[PDB]
Amino acid sequence: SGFRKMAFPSGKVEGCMVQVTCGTTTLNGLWLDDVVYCPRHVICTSEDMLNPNYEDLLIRKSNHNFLVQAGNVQLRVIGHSMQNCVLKLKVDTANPKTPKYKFVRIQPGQTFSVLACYNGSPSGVYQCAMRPNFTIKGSFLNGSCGSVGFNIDYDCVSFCYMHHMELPTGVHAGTDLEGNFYGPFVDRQTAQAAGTDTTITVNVLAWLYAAVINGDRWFLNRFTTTLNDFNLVAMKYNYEPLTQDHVDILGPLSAQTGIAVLDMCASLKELLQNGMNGRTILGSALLEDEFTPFDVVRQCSGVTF
Amino acid sequence: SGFRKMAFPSGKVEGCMVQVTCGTTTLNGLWLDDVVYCPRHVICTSEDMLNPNYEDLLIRKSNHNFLVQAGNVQLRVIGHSMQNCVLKLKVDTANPKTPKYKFVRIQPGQTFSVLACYNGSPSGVYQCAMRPNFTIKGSFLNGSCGSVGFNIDYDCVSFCYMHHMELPTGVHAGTDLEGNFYGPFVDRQTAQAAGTDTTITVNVLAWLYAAVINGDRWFLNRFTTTLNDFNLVAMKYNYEPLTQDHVDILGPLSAQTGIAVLDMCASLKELLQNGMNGRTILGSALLEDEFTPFDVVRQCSGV
Ligand SMILES: O=C(c1ccccn1)c1ccc2ccccc2n1
Ligand SMILES: [Cl-]
Ligand code: NA
Ligand code: NA
Repeated sequence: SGFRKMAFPSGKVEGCMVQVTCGTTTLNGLWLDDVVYCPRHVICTSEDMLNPNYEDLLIRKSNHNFLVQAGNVQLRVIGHSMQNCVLKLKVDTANPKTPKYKFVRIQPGQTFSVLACYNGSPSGVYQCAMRPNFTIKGSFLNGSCGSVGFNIDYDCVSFCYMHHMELPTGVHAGTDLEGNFYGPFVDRQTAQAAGTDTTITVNVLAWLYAAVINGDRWFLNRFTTTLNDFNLVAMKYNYEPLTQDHVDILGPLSAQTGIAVLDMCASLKELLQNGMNGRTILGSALLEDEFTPFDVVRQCSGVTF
Repeated sequence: SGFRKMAFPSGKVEGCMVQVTCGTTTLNGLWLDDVVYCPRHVICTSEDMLNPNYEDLLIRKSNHNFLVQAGNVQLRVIGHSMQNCVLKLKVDTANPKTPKYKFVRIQPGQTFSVLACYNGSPSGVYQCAMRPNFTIKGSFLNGSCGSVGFNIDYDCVSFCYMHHMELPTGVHAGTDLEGNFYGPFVDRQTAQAAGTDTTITVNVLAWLYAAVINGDRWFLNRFTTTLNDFNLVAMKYNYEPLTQDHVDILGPLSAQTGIAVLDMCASLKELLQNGMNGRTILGSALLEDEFTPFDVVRQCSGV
């Protein structure tokens, strides 16, 4: 029993984190095969960052301007190039700890584990959802850039996130490992803001199913609803639309618990309109939306890596 | 900035997790140097659930009755002994991935990471706290016994928990790595129940300090309190007593934020009286008690 916000075991990724220094800036890099990946803004001074011309900044750099340390072992950089907002440093040694991995780009509402790193050293791991406004509600201090986000699927690590910056509201923004930002952001010191966020409806439903599996069922009711009726309510409450594919994805949990998605949607409708009335669900007084349906199945089944 | 329940990176512990089989029972072991540690109840049969005589059950076992598998490799068990409620299987290979480590017994309120494991392989990592009633609120399925809890400090893993059992309320009970249970529990299936659980007050206070550090001040007030008046009120909400040791521990965060410890105590008293009135603190609509003072300073300031 029990239900916790749970990250993937991070060992396969820890073996890949290195320290990258350029000039006065030190941040983290991801060492896979013979390439170290990191944010291209590593090459900027603070005044460069105001309006950077990255290709121009980069051509002046020599390989020896990139100091890469793996543990207390220096790595020799033998080439450098940029892909979108990610710098690729070719090194002379393949990482012997390179795991089976892919680069994947995730969709808003999907979750992943963040391995928060400083000076190349893994320091903490936690689970994040990609918000509908393409930010993540992370915990990152100065020096955390280049920390990465990932899932594990069988024995394959899927890297989906690299950390780049903090927005003025304290939420976080970055790229996939191919250097494409999640969200309408740019790697520049300039006024940027997250759009108004919304709640991940399919994830809330998944978490209600988690609650039921764990014995927490006071919110269940006799009613059901329609997708159209439910989505009208969800729109009212800044909840993402529930689509037919979401319903299909929850199918397993609907068959396992006896509560159909639209049956549970009627529970969620009533929670939105009437609140929780002093009660909690899995120890929370808020509706939790950072567990996907797969997260709930995986945790309530004990899948391993 | 930001504030999240964060776990230690699990790799140093993943490299120590093995599978231990005795008879039809399989659970997890911790392999450090040439010893595998696991719950002694791995030797129980279905007849031995209520009143096992572990000394009598163990003397009947041979080394080859213990099957220990590290990844794809079988380890040879060359000796075995019992320490309190933990079994120590000597093996013929030192684990080449053994980290710098120590065994530490923790006090209630302390936090640690759990690497939930099944069949010797890691499933996930999460953060939790030793409750005042010496249980933990874990996430554990059948087969998770022998999963461990730990902190990491620089490069050194401090093992503080190993999982033995789930109580009827769905909370979890276990031992330190010397095999001594946390709390009044025993590794028997006889009726056992945790004491009533209370909120870890010093940790709530630390978390309020974390909220101020991250820029939230809405819950502060102009009042202070004596320590005794604070405890008299807080106990009525099933909060643990706040001791002078706790006030001292909160000294650093008090200085950092400029809010005296008993001033923050008065803010907490008002929150208990008022609720949140639809607001949140660091993303929660409830007061959070599974961040220690040490945790808050680490998460907000780093090393
Ligand atoms: O919050 C932290 C944490 C991590 C694991 C378990 C509990 N808490 C944290 C945050 C930033 C850090 C930076 C450098 C070193 C350690 C750090 N730890
Ligand atoms: Cl302690
Ligand atoms: Na219903
Ligand atoms: Na293993």
